[PDB]
Amino acid sequence: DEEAEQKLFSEKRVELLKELSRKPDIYERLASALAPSIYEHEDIKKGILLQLFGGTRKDFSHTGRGKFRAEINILLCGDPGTSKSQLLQYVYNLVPRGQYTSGKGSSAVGLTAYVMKDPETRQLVLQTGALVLSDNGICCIDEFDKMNESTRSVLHEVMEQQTLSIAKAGIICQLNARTSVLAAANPIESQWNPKKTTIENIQLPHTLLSRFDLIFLLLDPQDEAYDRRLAHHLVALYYQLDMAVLKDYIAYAHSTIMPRLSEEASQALIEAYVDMRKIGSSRGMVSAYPRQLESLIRLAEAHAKVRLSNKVEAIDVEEAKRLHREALKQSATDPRTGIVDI
DNA sequence: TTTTTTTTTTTTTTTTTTTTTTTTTTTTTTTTTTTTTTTTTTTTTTTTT
Ligand SMILES: Nc1ncnc2c1ncn2[C@@H]1O[C@H](COP(=O)(O)OP(=O)(O)OP(=O)(O)O)[C@@H](O)[C@H]1O
Ligand SMILES: [Mg+2]
Repeated sequence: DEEAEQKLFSEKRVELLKELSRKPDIYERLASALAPSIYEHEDIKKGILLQLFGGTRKDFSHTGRGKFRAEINILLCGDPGTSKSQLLQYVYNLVPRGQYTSGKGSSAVGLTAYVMKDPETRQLVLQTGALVLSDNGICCIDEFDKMNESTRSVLHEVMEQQTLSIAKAGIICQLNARTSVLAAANPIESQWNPKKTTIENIQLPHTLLSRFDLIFLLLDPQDEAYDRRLAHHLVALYYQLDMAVLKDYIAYAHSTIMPRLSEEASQALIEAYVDMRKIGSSRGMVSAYPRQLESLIRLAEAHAKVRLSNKVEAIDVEEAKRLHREALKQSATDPRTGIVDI
């Protein structure tokens, strides 16, 4: 409601925001402004920034196609203690219209909708669940893996078609569920073991993994230098970019910027999809489907929107590719087996 | 012994019927009683030779 309000920014504010957008590293600054208390998960924070910006809403209505999902769905898969729940908590406490779900505490009808009897009118009324209450926001699903397939099938239609068709006893409709999904999950065996391939170790239905457009592998390097740096950050946390500018920057980008693909961006996307499909066709890697091309499109549009660009260019597609590869650690992945360490 | 579908099964109600309980409610005649008449049976002041 605020972002749609025409006089939300003074001219001074708009000029300051545009001056920020001209900075070479506005992307990194805005990403680093997120979850400032979390130590160097720069790629996860960039992905979450892109999720907060989101892709370009499109009207495919005259194409027979249906509704295209402009939302970015991120999955954080990693061994415990790596601060996934802290990131989900930060996004939960930062966005309007968000929901937090964890594990077995949610059901399928508790995420979609159900009938209760309003105890002020003595009338049965329909109540929405977590996935509809975040219809234009982010639903944070924690312990994604410790969550039974009954309720995780509900996510398929939400993540593909942004709608929630319910055909119950009397009530038939299509609730809107245009949510972004930020999911955090543990590997099978709750700890990444290096003897198993990525697919064997994430252990999610392979159709469901294609719905996420970033899978960040939050793996622990047995690295002593990182141990020391993280230890200093955490201990320093026991004794001692603005937000308002970030807030207004994102609001301005949502209001005014509608990135459109340029011809050379189009070509970059074609090449990127073909290459990524060659790469992911290996043994136990997360494969690429035509849905990952749209993942790239969404990420590129979001990145162009970070620049206040209004035009998607090769740099946006390049950053989409890079983010997609860094998540999943595809540089550390051989085309035969799992990964090792960075 | 990790994952997974029938099975209830306790909890929300809703229906829903059958049964017991609840809620509502002045007018109209009649009759005794008192206070009057009214015909009749006395009875108490009138007068005569
Ligand atoms: N890189 C990091 N930056 C900041 N804090 C961290 C980092 N890694 C770990 N921590 C701290 O360690 C704790 C990790 O717990 P958290 O719930 O965030 O992890 P998690 O990934 O959800 O674990 P699990 O997979 O078991 O759910 C948090 O208190 C967090 O503050
Ligand atoms: Mg957690």
